[PDB]
Amino acid sequence: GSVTVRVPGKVNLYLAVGDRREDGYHELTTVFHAVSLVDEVTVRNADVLSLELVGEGADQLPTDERNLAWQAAELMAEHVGRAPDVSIMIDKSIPVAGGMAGGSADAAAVLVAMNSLWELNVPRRDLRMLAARLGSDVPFALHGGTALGTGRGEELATVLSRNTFHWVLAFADSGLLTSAVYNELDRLREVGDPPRLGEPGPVLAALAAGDPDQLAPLLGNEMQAAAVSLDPALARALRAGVEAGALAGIVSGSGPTCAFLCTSASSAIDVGAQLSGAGVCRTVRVATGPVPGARVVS
Ligand SMILES: Nc1ncnc2c1ncn2[C@@H]1O[C@H](COP(=O)(O)OP(=O)(O)O)[C@@H](O)[C@H]1O
Repeated sequence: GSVTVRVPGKVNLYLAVGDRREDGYHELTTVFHAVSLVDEVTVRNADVLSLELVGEGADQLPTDERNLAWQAAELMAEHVGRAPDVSIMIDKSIPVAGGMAGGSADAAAVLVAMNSLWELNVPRRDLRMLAARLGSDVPFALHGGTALGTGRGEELATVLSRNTFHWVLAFADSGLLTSAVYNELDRLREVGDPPRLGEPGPVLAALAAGDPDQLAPLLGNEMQAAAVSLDPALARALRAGVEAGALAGIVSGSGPTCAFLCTSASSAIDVGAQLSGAGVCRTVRVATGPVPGARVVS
């Protein structure tokens, strides 16, 4: 028998980055938002641990220990004292090297799929502890929906929305090195005052009300000035999406991926068509959010 689990990629609707300290850590507060670009991960009992990926960028990815999904299987098996005697087949649609944390998504899917394949139901709290050891975006991939996160090792606070939101997401081909982005954020903070965000209250309120008009100008990312300084083309890409009809655009996380909020599914399609036509991006996709975290779909 087989289990398959669907797990979404994410965007950051809000990201505050604390001042650097030692050894060079920045505390983060973030509103993670899972969207309907998803991987499907299928796990079977097998003689030995194995991993295969298929889908658009599947060719780029390690299929051994370097793959987070491979570590997830190891950790999950070890937690219940078992050998990771499973084979894992990942059907990938979350854009690879996209900033949407697809590898973290797959890791969380493997935890859930093994839980179910082995008929164990280790408790959610144990799966979240394993997520935390795996890496900083695995917990949100298990959690999904929308959640406010407040540092690592801290829980995620669930945030419910009255309505679905409609997104156009735009991808460069090269990303940006997250270390480059932090260094430049530190620099911009030594030499000036780049955008500083208020606290996430207003963002959460707009989110709870299901109201894209209220949410749009509250979207924000303290990493965005650094990313646009390293990658001046992002600024034009952001203007272009809004010119095409989006309510707002921001860079998601460390960038360079750009998230544009639209009023509706129709409008997102129009915006996407125009941005795709304007060649400011390598790839343009539409998506909705929030969607659920890792869950069995077989
Ligand atoms: N501590 C870490 N250092 C570097 N990469 C990490 C770490 N933890 C998780 N990851 C990343 O999670 C990624 C998921 O990949 P993918 O979503 O395709 O692109 P993105 O990582 O830009 O969101 C893996 O490629 C891996 O690089």
